[PDB]
Amino acid sequence: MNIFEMLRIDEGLRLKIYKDTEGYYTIGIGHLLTKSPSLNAAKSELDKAIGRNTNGVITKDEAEKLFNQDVDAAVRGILRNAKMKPVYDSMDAVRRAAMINMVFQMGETGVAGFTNSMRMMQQKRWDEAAVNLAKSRWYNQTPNRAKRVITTFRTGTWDAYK
Ligand SMILES: [Cl-]
Ligand SMILES: [Cl-]
Repeated sequence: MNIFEMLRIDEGLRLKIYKDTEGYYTIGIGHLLTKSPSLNAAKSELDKAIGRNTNGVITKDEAEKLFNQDVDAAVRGILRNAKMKPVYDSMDAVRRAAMINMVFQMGETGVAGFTNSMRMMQQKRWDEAAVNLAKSRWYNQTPNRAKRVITTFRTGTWDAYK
């Protein structure tokens, strides 16, 4: 188990434009194309990203290509953020993957609202952090996923995913 497999489980793979759980245009393995309601806008973002005239459908290799880029951008976003980096540096490999997961899904911004939990994490107060993390719209909207992530942080093992 690694970050790639873990995210591929949480997000799934779709080769045709689809609406995420917030209703946004997405494709592949969790790649958000646009928060806009326009499907054309989406198709356009799509073409821009793939580098071709897709007509809303991509191949598996293209999806994987988006996915690598996206995971990479997530880490770097972490490394770049002054409040996150130190939290992330303080943790073990598994727990880092759990933070990447959250940044992938919600963006640096989204993840930046978990200030309190993150302090707890820094101090390695696992169970408390887990409960704090659960008092969130995040958990209330995508509970099974949130749960897997949370356990992961609580436990430091890949059990929730095996
Ligand atoms: Cl892109
Ligand atoms: Cl879920």
